[PDB]
Amino acid sequence: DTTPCCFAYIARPLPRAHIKEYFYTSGKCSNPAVVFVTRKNRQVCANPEKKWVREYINSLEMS
Amino acid sequence: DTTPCCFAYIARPLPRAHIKEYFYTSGKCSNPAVVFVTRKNRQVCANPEKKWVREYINSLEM
Amino acid sequence: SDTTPCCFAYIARPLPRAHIKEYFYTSGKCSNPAVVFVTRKNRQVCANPEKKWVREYINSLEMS
Amino acid sequence: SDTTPCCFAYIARPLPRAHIKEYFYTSGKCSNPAVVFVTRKNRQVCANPEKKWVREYINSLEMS
Amino acid sequence: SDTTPCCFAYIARPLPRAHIKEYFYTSGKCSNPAVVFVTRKNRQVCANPEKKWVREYINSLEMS
Amino acid sequence: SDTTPCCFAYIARPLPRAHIKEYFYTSGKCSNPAVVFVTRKNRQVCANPEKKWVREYINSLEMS
Amino acid sequence: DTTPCCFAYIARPLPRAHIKEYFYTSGKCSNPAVVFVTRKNRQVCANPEKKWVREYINSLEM
Amino acid sequence: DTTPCCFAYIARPLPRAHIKEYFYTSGKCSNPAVVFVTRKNRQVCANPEKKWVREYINSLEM
Amino acid sequence: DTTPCCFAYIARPLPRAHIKEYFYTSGKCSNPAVVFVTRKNRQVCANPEKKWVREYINSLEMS
Amino acid sequence: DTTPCCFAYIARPLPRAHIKEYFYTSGKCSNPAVVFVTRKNRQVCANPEKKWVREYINSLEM
Amino acid sequence: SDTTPCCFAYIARPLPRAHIKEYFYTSGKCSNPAVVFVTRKNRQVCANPEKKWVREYINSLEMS
Amino acid sequence: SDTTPCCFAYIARPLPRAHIKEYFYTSGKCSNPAVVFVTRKNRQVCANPEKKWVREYINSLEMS
Amino acid sequence: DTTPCCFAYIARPLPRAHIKEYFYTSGKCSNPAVVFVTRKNRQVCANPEKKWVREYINSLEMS
Amino acid sequence: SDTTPCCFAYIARPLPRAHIKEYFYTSGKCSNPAVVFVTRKNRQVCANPEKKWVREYINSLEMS
Amino acid sequence: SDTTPCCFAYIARPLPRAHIKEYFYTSGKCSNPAVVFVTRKNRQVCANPEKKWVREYINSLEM
Amino acid sequence: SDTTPCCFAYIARPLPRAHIKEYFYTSGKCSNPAVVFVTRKNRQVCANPEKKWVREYINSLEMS
Amino acid sequence: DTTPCCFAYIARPLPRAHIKEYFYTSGKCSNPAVVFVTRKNRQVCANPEKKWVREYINSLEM
Amino acid sequence: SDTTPCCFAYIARPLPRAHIKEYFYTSGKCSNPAVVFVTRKNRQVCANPEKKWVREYINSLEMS
Amino acid sequence: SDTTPCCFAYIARPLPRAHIKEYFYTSGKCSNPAVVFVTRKNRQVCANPEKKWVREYINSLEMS
Amino acid sequence: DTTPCCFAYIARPLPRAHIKEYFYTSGKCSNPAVVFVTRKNRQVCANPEKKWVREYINSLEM
Repeated sequence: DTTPCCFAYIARPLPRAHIKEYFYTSGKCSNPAVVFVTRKNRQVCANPEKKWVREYINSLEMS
Repeated sequence: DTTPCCFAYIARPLPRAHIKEYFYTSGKCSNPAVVFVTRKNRQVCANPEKKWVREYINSLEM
Repeated sequence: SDTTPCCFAYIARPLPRAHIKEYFYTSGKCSNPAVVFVTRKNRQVCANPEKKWVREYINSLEMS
Repeated sequence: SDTTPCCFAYIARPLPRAHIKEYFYTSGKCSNPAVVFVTRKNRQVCANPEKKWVREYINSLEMS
Repeated sequence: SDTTPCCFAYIARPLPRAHIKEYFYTSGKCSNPAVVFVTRKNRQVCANPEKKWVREYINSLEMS
Repeated sequence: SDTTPCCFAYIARPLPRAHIKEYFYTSGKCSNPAVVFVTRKNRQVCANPEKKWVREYINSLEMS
Repeated sequence: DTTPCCFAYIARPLPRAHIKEYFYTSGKCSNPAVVFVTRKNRQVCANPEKKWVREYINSLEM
Repeated sequence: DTTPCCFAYIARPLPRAHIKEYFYTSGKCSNPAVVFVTRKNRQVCANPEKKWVREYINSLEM
Repeated sequence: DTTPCCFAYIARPLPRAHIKEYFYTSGKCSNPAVVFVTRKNRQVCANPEKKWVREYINSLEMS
Repeated sequence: DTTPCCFAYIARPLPRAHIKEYFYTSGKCSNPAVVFVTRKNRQVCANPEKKWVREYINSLEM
Repeated sequence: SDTTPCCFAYIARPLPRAHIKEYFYTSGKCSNPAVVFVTRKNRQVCANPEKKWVREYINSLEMS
Repeated sequence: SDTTPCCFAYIARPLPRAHIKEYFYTSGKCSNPAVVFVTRKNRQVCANPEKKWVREYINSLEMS
Repeated sequence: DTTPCCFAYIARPLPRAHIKEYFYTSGKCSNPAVVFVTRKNRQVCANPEKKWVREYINSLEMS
Repeated sequence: SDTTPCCFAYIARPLPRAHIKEYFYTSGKCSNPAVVFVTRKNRQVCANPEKKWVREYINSLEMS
Repeated sequence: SDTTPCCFAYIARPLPRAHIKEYFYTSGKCSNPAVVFVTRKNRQVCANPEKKWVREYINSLEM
Repeated sequence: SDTTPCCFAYIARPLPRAHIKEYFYTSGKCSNPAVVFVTRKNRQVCANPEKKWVREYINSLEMS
Repeated sequence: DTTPCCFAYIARPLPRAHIKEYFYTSGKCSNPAVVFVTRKNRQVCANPEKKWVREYINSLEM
Repeated sequence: SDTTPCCFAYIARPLPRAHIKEYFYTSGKCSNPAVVFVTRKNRQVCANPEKKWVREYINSLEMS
Repeated sequence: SDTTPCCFAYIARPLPRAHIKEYFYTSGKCSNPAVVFVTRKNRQVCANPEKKWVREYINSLEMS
Repeated sequence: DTTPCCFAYIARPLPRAHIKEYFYTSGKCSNPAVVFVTRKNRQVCANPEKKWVREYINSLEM
């Protein structure tokens, strides 16, 4: 199939009450990034090295 | 095949009974914005930083 | 087209409903915010969002 | 062409339908709202929207 | 040219059709509603809408 | 120039066509409808519409 | 050549300082009228029955 | 033929250096008016009752 | 036919080498204006009260 | 019907072999601009203050 | 969705044409340009644009 | 349709000419000016104006 | 030379203060008529059979 | 000048051409149709339409 | 050498006598013999000698 | 003036032209065609057109 | 002085009640003729060879 | 009076000009062509046209 | 879930068609190209594209 | 059945506080790799030859 990637990152932090899923971009991707999924399946990318992203990652996985 | 964005924002808040879905503008464009799509598949963009836009964003998922 | 159409003039009498097929909004960078109706034979008509019949047509067209 | 045509004079007798090719509305910035018909040979004739024959022609022409 | 032509005199004998090139209506601001024919050599002639030959000429020129 | 020229007299002999430059009709308010031809040196000559030679000149001048 | 006639009468009285000459319509005309001609040799029609027209007629010949 | 008239009057007086000739509207039309013609044969309507129109007429005729 | 009018005035002066003819708006119009027509029959509106408009009027008709 | 306008100006000059016609935006417009139309009726906006637009204006009418 | 799909793996055997429904390109900003086919039941399979069989599909799908 | 499309990625390999149907430019408000080609079945592709390949296709297509 | 005639008659009688001279049409004419000339050399046709024309003729010829 | 001049007597010897300046016809109300020439010193001379030299003079004077 | 007046057209209505001042005959070399009357203000009128109305005026004027 | 002047006698000696101010022709109904000259003191004199000196006087007087 | 003569003879006989006197043309004349004078002293010429002239001559002299 | 004066005798001594008031010619039907002078007291005296004094008087009297 | 599944073992006996609901291809980065069927009970099973029965199932599933 | 493996390796080390279990790729695949599993069973691939992977492998098992 298709190996999706993302080359553009959103600027302001996304609301947490809407995030439904969390995963990583593939290793074959040019830029490593984080992909959030909304309650109604909207995907948006973000930069892993930034501070807000890691806190969202830990809060999603600690449940 | 093309990454749409918006560089002009609507002024008066759009009615809620018409909003069907919403998504975000691309990061590579100059201005980040929110795009709503109505029941008749007409797209209109708006500014995320204002209150009614965030209220519409929050209202759809619950 | 590098042109962003706009409208600076509002119609006076309400347009008949049996002809309206579509509707959309003017750009935000426009001088005057307005609503644009499109009839069954692709005729363009301008209207004022603040007026009552405009809200009635907007609500009636979207309830398909 | 940045010219806004308008109407200050209305026709008296209703024009036959076999000649009407298209119709549209005057601009909103116009002094008098009116309807403009265009014939098969692109001759324009003006008419008053408030009259019954004008709305009847609008409804009959816009459908099919 | 800000001049409003009108018609105050009607022809008596039916006009030959092979000469008519265009046709139009008088303005609404006119005293008497009338129809104006123009020949190939730009001669303007007035005509009576109520008569049969005028309506027949109008319909035959606008359909064929 | 608020005068309406007219014609009350008809010529007898047909005028040569190589001299005719233009032609038009008398006004409707006139007592006798007539045709007026104009020569190369802007001399006016009157003629009777009901006779055949007048229609012959009318038809011959209009096809150029 | 052509026998001019007149079927329309002017409404406002014409200024006297402009009138240069005058003549009458032909007898075969539908409506009898008076024809004045100004300094720029343009002819204008007038009604014989009114007083100002006959006074102008009398003033031009004297 | 066609009998021209005038049903709309201009507001600002037209410059004088352009007027070449002038004549009058027909009597049978609803509003009597004055018609000026410029050097490039453009026709413009005017009000006979106004002062500047009569002044232009007098300047052209004398 | 149709009785044209004009409700919008141009800002920058139009080049003179292209103007072919000129006329005035009708008296029945809401705002009196001047209309120029170019060599390719394009019509443009202008404000009579400005100096360049009347100067163009004088330059085209007095030649 | 609709009064088009322009809020964005093109950067690189358009090829002339494609230019078909040109006109101006309405006066009530937010930004005065020049509008070119190509051989297949593609609309392009342009900046009045630069010379290349004036060159196209001069070239199309001559 | 703010995700830009691309292709990092190419299929080897040419796909049958009777199943292909649409075709398009990967985005330019990804590292490797590729061709994307979509089957009638919306299964997407990637292919190499520089290959010979791909060009035949490229020309054949949109033309008639 | 209050959406302003743009393009931020350019294709690498030259496109076949027999498939291009129309062409236009990105808006001036765009971050990067680009040219947009459309295929026979409405597939959109981006390209860089400063290179020769874009002018070759643009000039050859407009010669119609 | 040219032999003038008169084929159309005026209806209302002309004031006498303007008439300076008068003569008759020739006998070979189609319609016999009277021709009045004003002080400013305006030519007018008249009807011999009516009373006002003969009265003016006699009043001018006896003055 | 409400007088209609006529001519009932025709000249015998042909008039010299070097003097003719203008020409016209008698009115239709005239008893006998004739041709009237006008010289440089505004002297009018009558002529017979049925004769050949008279017919030649009109054409020779009217063209160029 | 001088001018020889003649008459080739005869008037229809008899002229009133109160205006006639003098009368004479046309020359013998004339095409048509006629009588010429002259009014109080020197208007000349032609007449037919063989007709009845002329003879009474001729006889009455000389007496 | 219901009198038709004529001429039946022709002069013998050639007349000096320096006195003639105008000229015209005898009427057509006359027995003998002749030419009539008028002197500065308005005396009329007859002459024969068939001789050369009469045409010479006519041409020299009428061309300047 | 001047010697009057006659070159044209009248056709119809002149009425007798008006003739008052008569005399002859000079002998040096081209054609000898008779000249009658009316009661209002206007002269009219006549042909001597005709009978009515001889009748008037004899009737006046007897 | 239809009397034709003539001249059969010419004067011997030249006539003084200070008495001549008017001048004309004898008729063409006359046996001898002559010149006729008229005095201030309306007396006519005959003279020979062939002599110089007569023509000099002619020219001086007609333009003075 | 950035894991790329593969299969290195192919079934021997042809699988019943009435159970297959979907199908896809192995990734290009896979060591062995294969076809993957997915049953109604969400069991994934691989098969060899080179055999005929697999292509028959692919063709029958994508149309009907 | 299907034997999953890995053909792409992550670049930055993943935080350990989320990893709960781990396993190995099959030997028959082209690239041997280690697969980590998060607290909510999200799998991310990594390179066995690298130090951080072995550090997590040894630390979780003790």
